[PDB]
Amino acid sequence: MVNVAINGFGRIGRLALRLMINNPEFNVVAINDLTDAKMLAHLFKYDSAQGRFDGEIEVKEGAFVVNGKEIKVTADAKPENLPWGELNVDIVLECTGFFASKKSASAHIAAGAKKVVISAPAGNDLPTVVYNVNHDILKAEDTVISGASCTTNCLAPMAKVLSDDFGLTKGFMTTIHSYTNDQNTLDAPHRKGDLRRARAAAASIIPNSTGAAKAIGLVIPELAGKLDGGAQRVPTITGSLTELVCTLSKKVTVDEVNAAMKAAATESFGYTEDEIVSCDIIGSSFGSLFDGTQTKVMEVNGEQLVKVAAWYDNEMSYTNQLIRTLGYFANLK
Ligand SMILES: [Mg+2]
Repeated sequence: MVNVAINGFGRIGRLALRLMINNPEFNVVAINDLTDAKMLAHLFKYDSAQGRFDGEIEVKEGAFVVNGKEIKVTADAKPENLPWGELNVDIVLECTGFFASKKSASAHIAAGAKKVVISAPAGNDLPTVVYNVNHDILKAEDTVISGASCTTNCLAPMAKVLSDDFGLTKGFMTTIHSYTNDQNTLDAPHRKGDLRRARAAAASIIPNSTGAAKAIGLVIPELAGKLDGGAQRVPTITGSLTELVCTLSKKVTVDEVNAAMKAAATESFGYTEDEIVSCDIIGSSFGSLFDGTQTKVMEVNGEQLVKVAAWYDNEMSYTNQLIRTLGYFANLK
């Protein structure tokens, strides 16, 4: 049984607890967050995207009792002051967004935790892992790692098939992506100066920069620098689609591409030919759901261009991948 601490009870941290709370292989011992515990428990109980929490949560002084399990609730802004050694913390899920580097997140290790998984891209000086693409790179001596990004966890298994089976040479991604909380509700100044995230999120198609395709080489080294792309933020609350237009080293047909994806299906990478829409991915356990109905291959004067697409719940899909990686990493001996 792995002793887990959650730093940051935002959308990822709350869904992480939903996924772990009834899993006897995990012992969530602590949640650290600066927000009032009553507000946090209310946000855990009721969720506009994922629905109501199936069980029970009680608020105590300095703790929650969730489905009969007591979890300490702390509110310390500095990780090195957190009681991880005293709680025998095996691994921290770092979800605040404020420690997205190996150096900054290593403060959890100073506090007594043995390992850390950062729920975000966190640089290139640490292992960056998409479960069931490259978690075999992890070593027992590793300390702080990155679980990559939500979009990377959708893109990577599908790009890995295109690279392995067909020798992908280059490609552009478009993620048609649910809006996020760093977009404004109504038009207003934006904290980071982004003129597009300043706009009313639910009113428009809103272009936004991405990093997942450009950073793919940390997960799939043979694709380093071979992908680029961007996002279009649209008025859905969660649920997203990653499209990829690419060139390959081999000529292919639509059904050959789809067969290769289905052959690579795992608990992390699903395959469907159902004509689903984005709400149908909400709550999915897959990190990525390949949609064979969206595959296209075109050919002009003997050269092909290929288009493919996979669904992901940018919330729950990514968190499922984080928990797979967290469990695997903590049990590596
Ligand atoms: Mg979050």
